[PDB]
Amino acid sequence: SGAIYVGNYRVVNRHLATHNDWANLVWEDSSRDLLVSSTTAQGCDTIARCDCQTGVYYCSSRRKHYPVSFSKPSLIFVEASEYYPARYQSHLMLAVGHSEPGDCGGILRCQHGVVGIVSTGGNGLVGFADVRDLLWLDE
Ligand SMILES: COc1ccc(Cl)cc1CC(=O)N1CCC[C@H](C(N)=O)C1
Ligand SMILES: [Zn+2]
Repeated sequence: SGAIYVGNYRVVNRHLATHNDWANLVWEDSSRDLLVSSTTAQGCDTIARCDCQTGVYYCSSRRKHYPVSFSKPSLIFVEASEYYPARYQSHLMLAVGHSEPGDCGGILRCQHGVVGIVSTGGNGLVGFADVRDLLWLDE
């Protein structure tokens, strides 16, 4: 579990969304695993606008923060599950590090702010869904 709160928006994993997230829907995308909904209060998370390839992420299964090197956003094959069948997920970044299914929602950060959230993992690797291209979140 985990979400990003910026201004009047809430950013969550599409497969972990609630009934209140769908009733106050702004934008959704299956191939990215993302969902955005509206909120009454004003959030204070700073979203980064950069080309960084190193940062720090939170891992709830270990209760630790870990520094990692990661790849550029691209299409990567994701195996079948109970939420989505076998497909290619777009805007995905990979890193070497520990990960478990309950860790989806953990925030990735750099010196400029928020980069993305935990989405995929396994075999000793970890995947992050990028949010730096969505300029409408700041306006
Ligand atoms: C961080 O999640 C994991 C970590 C380790 C392992 Cl063995 C497995 C997982 C779970 C995982 O990758 N998915 C199941 C939920 C939907 C995800 C998606 N974005 O399509 C894919
Ligand atoms: Zn940066």
